[PDB]
Amino acid sequence: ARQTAEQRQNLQAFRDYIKKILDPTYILSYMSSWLEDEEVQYIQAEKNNKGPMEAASLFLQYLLKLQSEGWFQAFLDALYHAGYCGLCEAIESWDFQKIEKLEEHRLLLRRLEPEFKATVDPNDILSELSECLINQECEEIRQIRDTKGRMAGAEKMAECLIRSDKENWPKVLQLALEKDNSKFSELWIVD
Amino acid sequence: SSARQTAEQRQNLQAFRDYIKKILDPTYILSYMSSWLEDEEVQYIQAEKNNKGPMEAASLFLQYLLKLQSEGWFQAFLDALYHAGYCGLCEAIESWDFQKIEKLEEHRLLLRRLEPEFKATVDPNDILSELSECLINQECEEIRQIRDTKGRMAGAEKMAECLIRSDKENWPKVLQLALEKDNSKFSELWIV
Amino acid sequence: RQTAEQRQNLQAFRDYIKKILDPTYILSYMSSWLEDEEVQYIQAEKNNKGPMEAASLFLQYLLKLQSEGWFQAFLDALYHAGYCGLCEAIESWDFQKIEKLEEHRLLLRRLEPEFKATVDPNDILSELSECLINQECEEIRQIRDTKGRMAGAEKMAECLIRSDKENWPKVLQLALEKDNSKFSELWIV
Amino acid sequence: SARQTAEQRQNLQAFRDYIKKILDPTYILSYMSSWLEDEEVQYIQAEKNNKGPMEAASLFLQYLLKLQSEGWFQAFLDALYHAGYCGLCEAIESWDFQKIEKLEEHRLLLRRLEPEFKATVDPNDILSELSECLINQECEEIRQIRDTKGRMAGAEKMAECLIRSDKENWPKVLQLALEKDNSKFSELWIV
Ligand SMILES: [Cl-]
Ligand SMILES: [Cl-]
Ligand SMILES: [Cl-]
Repeated sequence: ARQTAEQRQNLQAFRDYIKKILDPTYILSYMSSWLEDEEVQYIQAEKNNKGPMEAASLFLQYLLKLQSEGWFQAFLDALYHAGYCGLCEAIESWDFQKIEKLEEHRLLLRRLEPEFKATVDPNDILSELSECLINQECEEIRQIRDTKGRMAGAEKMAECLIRSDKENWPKVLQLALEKDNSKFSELWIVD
Repeated sequence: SSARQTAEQRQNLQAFRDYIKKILDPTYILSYMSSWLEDEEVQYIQAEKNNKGPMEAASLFLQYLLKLQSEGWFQAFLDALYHAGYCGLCEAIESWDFQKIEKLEEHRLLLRRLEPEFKATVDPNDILSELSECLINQECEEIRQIRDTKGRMAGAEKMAECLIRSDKENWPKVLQLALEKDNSKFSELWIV
Repeated sequence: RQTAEQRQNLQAFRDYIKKILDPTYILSYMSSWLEDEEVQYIQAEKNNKGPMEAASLFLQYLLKLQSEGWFQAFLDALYHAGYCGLCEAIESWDFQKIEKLEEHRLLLRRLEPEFKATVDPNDILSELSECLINQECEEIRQIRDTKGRMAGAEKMAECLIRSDKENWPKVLQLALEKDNSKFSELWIV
Repeated sequence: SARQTAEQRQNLQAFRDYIKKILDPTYILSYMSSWLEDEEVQYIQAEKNNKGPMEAASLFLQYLLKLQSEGWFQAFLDALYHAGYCGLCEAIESWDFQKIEKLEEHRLLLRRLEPEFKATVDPNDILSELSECLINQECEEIRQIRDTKGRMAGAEKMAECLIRSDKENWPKVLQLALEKDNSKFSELWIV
């Protein structure tokens, strides 16, 4: 049970990468047997009241105090089956290089988000990008597009890509933008 | 509501505290809370629901309820539960018999564990109408709002969480029947 | 004086009101009595939780007002929005006509699946318009025209269940019979 | 310089009530996401969804008044302008809200007439004539509501956006559009 101590120290070290990717509300269905119903609802309420990142921070607070045998592997499995293969792979090997290399394109898309909202319609490329987002994120993007309009939906799409753990989502996005012939492709340089 | 009757009413509430806090959202009996509780205590209970969730709000509501002394607080509580829709929970408290609510535990755990498969194969728009009498009236309304603002998986998860907290003795069977009408991949996983 | 008495009756009957009233339909009449934040909080509650939770929040605010004439503004707003039945009940504090509808609220709740399968709102919406708020009829038509018959049929069923019109069950029977629909055989009043 | 920061904070605090009646911060967050913490950005978005624009703007100002990085104020002005808040930008930049105060009379009149507006105006008829007075994303949300919930729902959303418009002449543009459509509401809206 020194492995656990080493596992706890590393999570705190990499909490800034984790909270930038993980929306814990998406992996609570795979971890419900490890958390109290009250803890599940507190994490869910924190997401609705403050956002994904603070919800992830609270989820880690609970995660770092668990003691049952195998709590860490349960987290890895929950991440994987929810769709966080990239984040799961990074945590399992404590190597965030593939996620660090994405920082440049996280900064670029966030800086260019106004042009993104002005020139991209999520209804045109969401299917091509469904391998870079959690299935529920794609569902929320379509509902927002259907209730609030194109610009509102495009912003949700941009925010979801920024938190994607797929090492090549910038290239996936470039290909989708070119297939639809979008003014934004001229602003998106991958290779 | 003498001294020997409050003690029995208090003893009964604590005896079933885990059954109550797993079913009751005190936000739904707010007209009872405001006429029997201090206004400040009501707002703390409301803050607890918004900030922590229904279960923590129910736990806090019970703390206040167990300290009341006013005449008729217990029977008023039962009356509130019934008119809110908590017929099963109200019927259980009056007769100290939670057998019908205990038989549901088997299906509460099953749906909780199978929640990923539920969200993946079920659309509340297909079964919400069939399941209305198993949920509180406000729960049906929030399920549709979530379904329309966040999508199918989000609405399905809220529905599953509301079924888990249902006190209707036969909601597992009603759910199975609705699932069969649509011929859904989840029916093979839901045995009653 | 009468404010204090009117305040006490609202709390007594709040649960009947929030079963009928969607405050989103009377906020255009009441914005001068509520802070802008309170108006928008009620609107967000409607979008996030539904009419009933929005009505509960509106009543909490309404029960703390003190300005002169807030109650009379509420009655008039109910009328101009279309809540004639609910307005008539509040003026006399007699909810017998709305209580008597509970039997048919439960029946239409039971039969909503059969309703969605056999009823087209485009056929009876006009006959039932005086049982619904005008804005509800518009949303039923938008749903019917964008999402299909069942979606509009479900929206209609949910709106009738919340109707304060004392004779909407009989109006529904007659309209369904006028069109000769398979659901009329299950709807007898 | 700290002097300019200090003076800019006092003036923002001085006008916080004019700002929070016009500014929906969700519309200028894409231009300022680089100046706020990810947590602060998402909390502002949750506040909009949970409480509305005014509470979101009030929360946004609390964060704005604690910034210290070089150029945060000019970034705020740039975000406002390019989002479409030219009038509010002109008012904040020059500390003159005369044009926005002069609108108070017509904000009150339209709000009072909101029932008559919803009953006689269809956004499909005047939205194009009025798009100059509204944020581009507001026009998209008006059409989505108009197309999913109907005319009265869209008409009320339209009035709410006009009420928060920072264009000094939106009352006159509305009158002209209502006359072009020959609308029952024109008899109630002059000047
Ligand atoms: Cl209430
Ligand atoms: Cl536009
Ligand atoms: Cl002009």
